[PDB]
Amino acid sequence: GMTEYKLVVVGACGVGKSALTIQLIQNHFVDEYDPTIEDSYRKQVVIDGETSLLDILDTAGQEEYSAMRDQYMRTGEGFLLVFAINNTKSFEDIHHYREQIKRVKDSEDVPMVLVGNKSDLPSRTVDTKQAQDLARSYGIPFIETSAKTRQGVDDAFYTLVREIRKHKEK
Ligand SMILES: *CCC(=O)N1CC[C@@H](C2=NC(=O)c3cc(-c4ccc(F)cc4F)ccc3C2)C1
Ligand SMILES: Nc1nc2c(ncn2[C@@H]2O[C@H](COP(=O)(O)OP(=O)(O)O)[C@@H](O)[C@H]2O)c(=O)[nH]1
Ligand SMILES: [Mg+2]
Repeated sequence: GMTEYKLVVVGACGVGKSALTIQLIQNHFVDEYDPTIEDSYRKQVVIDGETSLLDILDTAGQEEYSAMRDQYMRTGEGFLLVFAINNTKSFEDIHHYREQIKRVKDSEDVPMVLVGNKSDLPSRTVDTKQAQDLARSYGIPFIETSAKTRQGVDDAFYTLVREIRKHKEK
C-alpha cells in the first residue's frame, strides 16, 4: 500500500525552504524561486520500501497570521525547522517558529527535524555543535543539508517521515 504525509517547511526568508522543497519534488537545485510564493507540493517517493506520498507546504508570505497557512499548519503531521549555516539570525529565529507550531498544534509532541541548510558554503557562522545542542534541547533530530548539492535532502524529509511513523505508533 502507501501512506500520505502532510509536511511543513518553516524558517526565515532566504534559508532555502523553496530550494529544499524543489530538490525533493524535482531532484535539482533551483537557485531563483519567487521568495513570495507559498504553496503545497506533492511528490510520490519510496521510504524504507513503502510508497510514500509527501504533501509539503513551502512557507513564505509574511510573519503575520495567514488563515490558509494556519489551517494547513494545524493539520501538519511534521515540520522541518530550517536555518542557514551562514546566517546566525536564521538560527536564532528557530525558537520563534517552533513556539508558533506548539501554539497552533494542541501538543508539545509534534514531529520536527532541525535542518541546517547551505552546508556547501565556506562562510559558516553556526557551528554544527550549536545546532546539535538546540535539537537535543527540543528532543528532535538534526540534519545538515545542501539544497545546492542535494547533500542530506532525502535524509531531512525521510527522517521527518520516520519521526511521524514513531509518533503515530503512540
Ligand atoms: C523570503 C520570505 C520568506 O521565506 N519568509 C518571510 C516570512 C517567513 C516565515 N517563515 C515561516 O516559517 C513562518 C511560519 C509561520 C507559522 C505559522 C503557523 C504555525 F503553526 C507555525 C509557524 F511556524 C508563520 C509565519 C512564517 C513566516 C518566511
Ligand atoms: N549555496 C547554497 N545556496 C542555497 C542553498 N539553498 C538555497 N540557496 C540559495 O539561497 C537563496 C534563498 O533560497 P530560497 O529557496 O528562495 O529560500 P526561501 O526563502 O527559504 O524559500 C537563493 O539564492 C538560493 O539559490 C544551499 O543549500 N546552498
Ligand atoms: Mg521560498
